[PDB]
Amino acid sequence: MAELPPGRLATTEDYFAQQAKQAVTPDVMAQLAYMNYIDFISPFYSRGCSFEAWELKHTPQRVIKYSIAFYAYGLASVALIDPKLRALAGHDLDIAVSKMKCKRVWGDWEEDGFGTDPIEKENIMYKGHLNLMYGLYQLVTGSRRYEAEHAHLTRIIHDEIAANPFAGIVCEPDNYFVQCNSVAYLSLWVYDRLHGTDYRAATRAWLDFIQKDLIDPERGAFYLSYHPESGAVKPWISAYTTAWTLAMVHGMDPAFSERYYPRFKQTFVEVYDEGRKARVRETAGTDDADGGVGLASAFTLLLAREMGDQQLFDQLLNHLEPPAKPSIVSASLRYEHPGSLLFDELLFLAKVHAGFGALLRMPPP
Amino acid sequence: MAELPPGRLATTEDYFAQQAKQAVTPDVMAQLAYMNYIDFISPFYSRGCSFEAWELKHTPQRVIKYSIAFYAYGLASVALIDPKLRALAGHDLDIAVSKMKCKRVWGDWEEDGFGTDPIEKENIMYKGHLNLMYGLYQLVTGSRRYEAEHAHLTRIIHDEIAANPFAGIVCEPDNYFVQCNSVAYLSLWVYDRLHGTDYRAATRAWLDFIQKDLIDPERGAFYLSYHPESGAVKPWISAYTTAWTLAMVHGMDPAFSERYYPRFKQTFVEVYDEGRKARVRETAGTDDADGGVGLASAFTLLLAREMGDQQLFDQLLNHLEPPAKPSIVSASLRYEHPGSLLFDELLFLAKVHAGFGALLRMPPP
Repeated sequence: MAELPPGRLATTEDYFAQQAKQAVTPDVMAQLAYMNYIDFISPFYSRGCSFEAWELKHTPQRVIKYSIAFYAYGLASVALIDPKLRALAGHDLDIAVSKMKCKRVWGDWEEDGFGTDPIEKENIMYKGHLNLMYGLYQLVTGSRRYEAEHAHLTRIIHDEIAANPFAGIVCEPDNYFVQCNSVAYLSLWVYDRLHGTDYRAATRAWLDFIQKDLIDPERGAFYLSYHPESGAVKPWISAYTTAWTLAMVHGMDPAFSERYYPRFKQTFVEVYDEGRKARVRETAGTDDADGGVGLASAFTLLLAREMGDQQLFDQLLNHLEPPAKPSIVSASLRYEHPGSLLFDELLFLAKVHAGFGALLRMPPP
Repeated sequence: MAELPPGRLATTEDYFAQQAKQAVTPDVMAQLAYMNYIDFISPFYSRGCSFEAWELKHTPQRVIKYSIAFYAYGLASVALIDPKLRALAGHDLDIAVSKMKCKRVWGDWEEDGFGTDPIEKENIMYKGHLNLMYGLYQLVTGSRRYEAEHAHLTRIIHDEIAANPFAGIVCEPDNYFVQCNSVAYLSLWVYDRLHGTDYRAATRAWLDFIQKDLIDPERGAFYLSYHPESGAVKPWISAYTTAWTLAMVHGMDPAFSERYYPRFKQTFVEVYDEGRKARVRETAGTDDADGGVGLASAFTLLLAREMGDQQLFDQLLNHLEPPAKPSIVSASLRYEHPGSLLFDELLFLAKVHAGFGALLRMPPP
């Protein structure tokens, strides 16, 4: 828990103790400096539709929305950890929401031929994250700056769920992903917390729906996707899909995730290096770790954090961080060899994450 | 009350008894036929951005928004009068909202140089009517088709009121009109009825405000406009401004309108033709009726209806209707000599109007 493992910046015990100490660790602070410090090129420099930070990291366009959202989710926990950083966190979330609305972020929807308006129908990965971000911004800050937009988007989501014959909303037309839906549903919980409404009531029918052909309940794993026109499910189970989904669902129905979590571990998690490390296979019938989009281990790090699983957290971060060669130069964090897309975002988020339930319960400013 | 006056289609008693009888008068039915009957050219033929009906009547572009809105207000009362026409009224209100959103309607905002977006700030005449319409549509139908938009617009209005140093919102930049505000405030009352919220709380400060430099208490009349940047109030009192404002306010604070109504009548209303007729002077210091925009008598007809003043309603309609030479041809109403802009719209509305308070209390479908 408390010896510093090789190549690590801080102990697992230290990450887990941040909220009790009311202080982020020095490496988290260095990450926040990376996020905020340098003129023009830091990701949270300004509200403008500029993306230099992402150009410098070679972020693919389609990934930008995810990078901003994951930063935002980590920032909401920063606000909870240290009151003296709450205003900074709020500021950064204001930027995140601003940037999220820039066409460089959502414009794939139009370029791919699916519509000129990214909100009106479908496209739940985008608009689900946006809706969750509106809510987290407001929980952190108390500001109604985006409330009119939040009330609108929450209602578009609710209406589209009510109009669909399946529980939830697609991304591209005819592509249903459980992980993208999980973010949309959690957004309804956040709106409800802020407004006293009951949009979250739709969650029960959703949790029932995803436990049919979308899940292998013995392995504790979701299938890749569902396709409402045919009723097909793509017949491979996905670790990153599962880890993300269980993490968010644990803030809505903790028992659901508690049920599947040990099975999920047995299905996908490989402990290695004499128990010191772990890495995650993306699908069944392979020994290879981190196949597919390459995010199984990083999303499992987030899940371990959400579930309070310090041992697995430690093992995963020992696999992920040391080979990426962190350094802190002028009190700012950089990685020489990030091992995946969304690397600094997901390691940030996992180091700070207070639990989705705790974010829902965030006290007022 | 019950003898039919020369040139009239129905008695004042008949208009006032429609709700008790659960039936519109035959001439009101004929007006609804003008509104709905003929392919392509009737105003309520379809939801499209087509405006042939208004082209045929030579409606000026700037007036379209008012024509649609006044139709909508009348349709809400039709819904209340006759349950068997409630679905038709709901249908027409759906069309009215759809048309109201067409750039032909709101595009003067952009052409005049004020902005490309007619909702985001200012422009309360447009967006106040739109918001009231969204609410009336939902009271009539129970449909949430526009709720996401209604939730957004209501919050833009509320936010703009909170941010302003005067109570309310401008139309064009630096032009404040009490009548346009009255519609926006009533829209909040309707949103509250539907949602259980308290946006209407802002109404008290507004009623306090307008009873300062904007009202002449000796005459029970509002001044034409207020101009926040200079603090100027245009120094002429306006009958049509007053009549419209007192009518809408009577649904929010009936005592306020009751306080001013006898003064307003003494200031502007000329009874003539041995007590049979009445006509309304637009401003002080003149004997001429219906100067300015030419709508004093027609908005006073609405006010008389709202206040339950059968005698004045009868007098005004005796002045307005007979010279316009109504006829009903193939069960549809037409006027050979409409005496003003918005003529059929306002005579429709006054004939059916059940009271703004009664509309707020409309029972569910």
